[PDB]
Parts: sequence; structure tokens; C-alpha cells
Amino acid sequence: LQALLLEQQDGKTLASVQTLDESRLPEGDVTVDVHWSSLNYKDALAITGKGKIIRNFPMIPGIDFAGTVRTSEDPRFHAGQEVLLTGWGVGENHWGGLAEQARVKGDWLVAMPQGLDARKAMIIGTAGFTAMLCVMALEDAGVRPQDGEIVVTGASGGVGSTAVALLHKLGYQVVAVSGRESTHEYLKSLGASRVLPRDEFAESRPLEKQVWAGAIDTVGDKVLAKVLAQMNYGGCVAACGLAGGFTLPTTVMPFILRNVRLQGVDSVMTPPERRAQAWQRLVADLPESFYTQAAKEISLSEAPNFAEAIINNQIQGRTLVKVN
Amino acid sequence: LQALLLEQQDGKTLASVQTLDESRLPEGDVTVDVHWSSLNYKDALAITGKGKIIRNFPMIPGIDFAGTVRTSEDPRFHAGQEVLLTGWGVGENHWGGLAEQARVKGDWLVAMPQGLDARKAMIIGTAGFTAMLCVMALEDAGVRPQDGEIVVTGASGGVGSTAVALLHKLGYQVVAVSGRESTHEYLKSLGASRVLPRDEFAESRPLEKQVWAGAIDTVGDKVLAKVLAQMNYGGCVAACGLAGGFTLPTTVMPFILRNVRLQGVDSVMTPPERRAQAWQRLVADLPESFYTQAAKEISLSEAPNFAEAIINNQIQGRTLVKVN
Ligand SMILES: NC(=O)C1=CN([C@@H]2O[C@H](COP(=O)(O)OP(=O)(O)OC[C@H]3O[C@@H](n4cnc5c(N)ncnc54)[C@H](OP(=O)(O)O)[C@@H]3O)[C@@H](O)[C@H]2O)C=CC1
Ligand SMILES: NC(=O)C1=CN([C@@H]2O[C@H](COP(=O)(O)OP(=O)(O)OC[C@H]3O[C@@H](n4cnc5c(N)ncnc54)[C@H](OP(=O)(O)O)[C@@H]3O)[C@@H](O)[C@H]2O)C=CC1
Repeated sequence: LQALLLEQQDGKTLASVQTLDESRLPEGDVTVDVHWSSLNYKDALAITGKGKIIRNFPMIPGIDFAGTVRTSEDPRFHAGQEVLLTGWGVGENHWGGLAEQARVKGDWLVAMPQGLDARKAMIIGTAGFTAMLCVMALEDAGVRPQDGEIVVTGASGGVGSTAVALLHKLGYQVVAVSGRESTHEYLKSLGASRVLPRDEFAESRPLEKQVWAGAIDTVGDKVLAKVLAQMNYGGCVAACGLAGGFTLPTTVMPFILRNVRLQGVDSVMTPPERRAQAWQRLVADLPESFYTQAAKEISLSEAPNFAEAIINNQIQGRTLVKVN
Repeated sequence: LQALLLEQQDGKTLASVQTLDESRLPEGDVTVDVHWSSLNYKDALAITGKGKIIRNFPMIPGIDFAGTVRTSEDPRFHAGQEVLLTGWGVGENHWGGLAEQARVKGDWLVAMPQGLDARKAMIIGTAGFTAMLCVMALEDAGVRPQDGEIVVTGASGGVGSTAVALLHKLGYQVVAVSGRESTHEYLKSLGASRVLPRDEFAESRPLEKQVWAGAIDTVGDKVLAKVLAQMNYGGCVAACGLAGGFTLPTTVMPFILRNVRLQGVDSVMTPPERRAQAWQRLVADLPESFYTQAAKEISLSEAPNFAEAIINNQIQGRTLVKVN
């Protein structure tokens, strides 16, 4: 059993791949032979030791996995069945998916959606799952294509890439915000009508000119504050991230004078029914071209190279991890 | 034609009751003989000159009125008809309701709902209208009496008083936040289960203990920031005010880790359909005891005094205004 393992000394996190035994895995009524995982921003924070994502060491990181069920004391799952997992504290406070085996509670698993397989499921991963929940939040708020432009921040990343592709597919005019010139052609190829620079979202009045029918935000901080000030009357912002900072120095003005909805989107504890709905929607609404335009396959032990890259804003798209 | 008129010299606002000619009224399709108005927080800002609510003087303030139609060039409205008005820029950049006559666009009016008269309509006013929109926002977010406690800030005020009464009638367990010990009995009599002091809502961590199923906030600033940190997973905050300050020094944490919705509530430009729904619901759900328990009926020339009291956190309930 090969596993990426986090250890802690003198404050710092060390990441290495070690050969563990089956016996070291935590209790959990379903054992899964993991074939694929991925790197999300939260995984990168954990692996580099930034932000105190993980409080208990040693720890196998990886909030995502997909593979084949080895055994099951949960009668909903059987040996041979393709399953996936995102969230539920896995990869944070419970040994995760960046390993050839994981053991988890059956409630945390999702039976493989029809039209999907383990590889494609992990290209999507937590970031794509989260993008879908964000699109669904915009739809719950009555934001339709004809209402105006949708803005996506941190657009070149995982959630952002998925969001641009989903929205373009669903008929929306999408505007991407990126802090790098090198992402422009990639973002246009995903379906973005144009790409605005991040340095134009550094400061804002409480109320800016109305330009967005809706928004999907992955950066928080001053970018989210400006986006809120730019929302159309009745518009909605689906906020899922903190890539630019966890604080939100905003005002009540967009809320109380423009009836703006700021919908928070969490992926960790998404209830079973909405979880299943999001996956079903991804199979239908994410075009097959995405799985080759946005994905980069890496091996397990080179994950820390790419975790550093994520933190350092040197990553584009989705990092798929082949575990075997 | 009696009217509270605001002038401006040396950057200070001067409020007085003057007798004006009919010919000084602005152009409008519908002339209304106003019998009743009210004072909301916004009117108080305008009358005292605090903030920049009013940019063009002279101005008749008053974002609300109710009365009888005098003349009409708009075929939807006839002489003799009972009508009300809240918002639409009236009392801000168009001569308002604290006067014996107003002249307005027919789109801005609401035909008197059945079960309601001009007096009761202004006891409710913008503040009560707003409270109803906030309760409706909580319902849109799936918050039900069984889900847990609803917190109402600035509870002794107009929006707050209406909110507590509406929620108690609808079956919710309500918790009021007030910064004065003198409001406690009043708030209990409206339907509040308990009253927490406002000094316990000053500083907050990004995430506090989950305690609120939903919230209606009239204060903004640091009170709203703490309430956000205290929301249950999937909870909703309807935010409509800035009584404690217009800034919002919060974080993204409640949003991204607890799926919290921050629904902003505006009353100025609420579209016709939603507007009519709120008034219909106010007739259904506001108990008759509210009109006696929260109302204080003043004359036009007492409006500057009551405006000061509002800014200085010295009123309780709703200020109704007998215009004639
Ligand atoms: N709570 C939850 O359940 C979930 C939360 N998330 C959140 O979504 C957010 C993004 O996730 P993911 O796509 O995986 O991360 P990525 O790193 O792949 O993308 C984030 C993007 O943000 C931009 N960015 C990076 N650094 C900064 C910075 N310092 N200031 C401003 N912008 C920056 C970059 O785009 P560019 O170069 O174009 O500016 C980058 O591509 C994360 O904060 C993550 O926590 C995601 C899934 C679930
Ligand atoms: N955008 C829109 O369409 C609408 C906005 N609103 C807003 O709702 C808010 C309240 O309206 P309204 O009820 O009419 O005003 P009120 O003055 O009647 O209510 C405000 C309450 O807030 C509390 N308060 C007052 N000052 C402070 C302070 N400095 N710090 C903390 N709390 C304070 C008081 O309660 P206590 O003493 O118990 O602490 C007071 O009763 C206003 O900001 C108003 O503009 C209302 C309707 C519509």
C-alpha cells in the first residue's frame, strides 16, 4: 500500500510517499482500492502546511478519491463497484484519497454516476463538484442567460475552469477574471467571452456601476468585495473560496440597496440528495472537451511539486492524480 | 397644503412645517390627498441631514404615504380610491409623503389591499414592508420554525418590532437583540422568547458556535458580522439595515464552510409582483395587537423631534404620522 503521508516537526509539514500496511488505515465499513485522486487548493494547503488545515498527524491528505470497492459492511456498496468520494472531512481529519487504499463510512461515498468513470470523476473532483454547486446556486436565485454577464474569479484554476465551461455550455455569457496574462487563450478556449485583469479588482466603492447578473467567486478578499459592489439589482454571487484571502471587507450597500444574494457554497457536508443531483448535472453539462483541455495527469509522489505550484499561483486547470 | 420642507444652508439641513402652494408640487400623473405617513430610519437620516440621503433641496421628505386619489391622468387610478406608497425614490429625490398632497407616477402606487386601511398601512410603512420581505427571504431559503431559533437585531425598532411579531405569529422561536434594558418587556410582549444585550455582538471569530437557524438584521456593522459567524449550517440572514454602521467587516468562512446565505433586502425598488405579495402577507400574518402595541401617532411639526430620537437610538416601535 503506497500513500502520501504528512508528518509534522518544528511547525513545518513534511510530505513523502511511504509503504504503509492495510493495518494502519482507520476504521470504516467500506474499503476502496483507490485508482485516482486529485489536487484541490485545500489539499495544497494541507501538503505545504499553510493555513492549519490539518491538526492531527500523521495524516494521509486528499479530499478526493475514486476507485473500486474492495469490501463493504454497508449493503449499499459491494466488492467490484466503482465509487467516488469528495469531502466529509476526508483528507482533513480522516485519512484521505492520496493513497492506494482508503477506508471510509458508506455515507461518505457516492455510487459512480452513469456516464462517468473514476478518472473523469477525479478530473472534476471537489473543485468541479463545487463549481456545479455554484452554478446551481445561481439557478436557484433565478439567474438565467438573458439576465446578463456572469463573472468568474480565479478563473484559470480548478473551480474557475469548470465554472466557465459549465456556464458557457448552459448558454451564459461568461467573463473571466485572471491575474495572469498567460491564462487568456486557455480561458477563451473554455468559453470565456473576455478576460479581465485581477488588479482591476483591488479597491471599490460600496456601490460600483451595475454590470453582473451573477458571479462565481473563488478568491474572497478584495476581489469578492468589488464583485459584490458591481452586482445588478437582484443579482447573486456564489462564493466558495479564499484564494486571495479569507477576510471579506465589504458593506451592506449591495445587500440593502440592490437586493443582492451572497450564497455561500460548501462542498464538505453537501447532503446526499443535492450531492447526487450535482454529479448527475456534471455528467450532462460538462462537455467532454473539458477532460482533455483542463486536466494534467501526475503520479502520486509528485503531488507536492504541484501543491507548491497551486499555492504559488503557478497552476492552471485540474491536477489529476494517478494513484497506482 | 401643509408640508415638512427641508432646506440647506452651511451644509446643515433645516426642517420646518411650511404652507406651500399646490403649484410647487412636482409633475405627476396621480395627485394624492395624503392622510397618513410615517418616519423610518431613512427619513430620520434625511430630516437630520445625517448621511447624504438628500442631494437636492428643497425636498419634502417621507418615503411613505397613504391617502385618497384626488386627480389622475393615469387610467388605472380614479378619484376616490384608497392607495399607499413606499419607496421608489419618493422622499429621497422626489417630493415625498410628509405633506398633505403628493404627486407621483402610477407605477409607484399600490392599490389599498383588502383587510387594510390608510392608517394601518402607514403603521406598517417601509419598515414593516421590509420586515415582511425579510421573513419571505428566510422562507425562500427553507428556514422553518422547527429548524431552530431566529435572531432579530435592532429589535426594538420599526423593522425589528414588525419582524418579531411576524415570526412569533408564524410559529418561530424568536430571540431579540437590543442595546437598551428599557425595551425588554416591550420585546417580550411582541413575541420574543428572550432578549440578548447588544454588547455581546461586538467582536467575533470567523466561525463561532452554531446557534441561529435564521436571522433578520437591521444593524449591519459588527453585529451583522457576529450573527454571520453564529449561523447554523445552511442558515440564512436577511440583511436590510445599517443602524450600527454601513461597513461589514466579516469573512468568507460562514459562507464557504457553512453554506450560509446572506440575502440582502431592499424595499425601494421591489418589483410590482413581490411588492403586492408582501402587502397581502402583512394582512394575513401581522396580528391586530401590533397596530396598538407599536404605534405612536405624531403630527407633522413633531417629525424633526422624532427624527432626532431615531438617530440617537431613543425610539421604540413605529412612528405613524397624521398629516392633516
Ligand atoms: N469549502 C469547500 O467545500 C470548497 C472550497 N473550494 C475553494 O475554492 C477556491 C479555489 O479552489 P481551486 O480552484 O481548487 O484552487 P486553484 O488554485 O486551482 O484556483 C484558484 C485560482 O485563484 C487565483 N489565485 C491564486 N492565488 C491568488 C491570490 N493570491 N490572489 C487572488 N487570486 C489568486 C488563481 O487564478 P488566476 O491566476 O487566474 O488569478 C488560481 O487559479 C479555494 O479557496 C478552495 O478553498 C473549492 C472546493 C470546495
Ligand atoms: N433598503 C431598504 O429598502 C430598507 C432599509 N431599512 C433599514 O433598516 C434599518 C432599521 O430601520 P428602522 O427600523 O426604520 O430604524 P429604527 O431606528 O426604528 O430601528 C433601528 C434599531 O437599531 C438599533 N440601533 C439604533 N442605533 C444603533 C447603533 N448605533 N448601533 C447598534 N444598534 C442601533 C435600535 O434598537 P435597540 O435599541 O434595541 O438596540 C433601533 O431601534 C435602517 O438602516 C433602515 O434604513 C429599513 C427598511 C427598508
